[PDB]
Amino acid sequence: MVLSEGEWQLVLHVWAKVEADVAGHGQDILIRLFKSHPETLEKFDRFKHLKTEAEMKASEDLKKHGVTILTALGAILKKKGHHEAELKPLAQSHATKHKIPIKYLEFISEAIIHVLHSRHPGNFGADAQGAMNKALELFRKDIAAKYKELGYQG
Ligand code: HEM
Repeated sequence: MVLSEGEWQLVLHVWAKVEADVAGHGQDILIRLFKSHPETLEKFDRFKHLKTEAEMKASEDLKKHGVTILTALGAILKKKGHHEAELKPLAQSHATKHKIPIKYLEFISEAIIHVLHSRHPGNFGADAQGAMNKALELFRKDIAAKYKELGYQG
């Protein structure tokens, strides 16, 4: 797939708002993912034990990881499709060490779109949400193609 420059602009225009508070967005997004799809929390051996949303909000580790994830995602979006080098080490650790199924990457994509919609309504209208969805589908499609080359699948 290929986004047009106008679609990338819509993605980078709402992303520049997220980057005013990376840690807060990371927290929101992971908590939304863990509430919606609690099975995903099991992949994290460091947080796995958190029982409630208050415990999650209070976990410094969870917040740090959210920052990790969003910074890596932001660097991929900024490439505007030319992200091959960034995806390699990412597809290798998620397919071989962590073992994150594409299904989960869809679940977090949904969590990202939910939070942007809540926090940025004026910059996340329908066309911008479509473009963000297209940029995350692109990301999942390229990662899934690397997963296959690396031997991971199902
Ligand atoms: C937008 C999607 C994602 C991005 C860009 C991303 C990025 C990262 C980054 C950069 C790291 C640290 C470097 C490395 O281990 O590769 C990481 C580690 C990790 N990621 Fe992902 N990730 C994403 C989605 C997920 C999802 C959906 C899950 C789980 C349901 C997950 C589980 C983890 C785990 C278990 C680790 C290691 C945590 C720890 O340090 O122990 N990732 N991810």
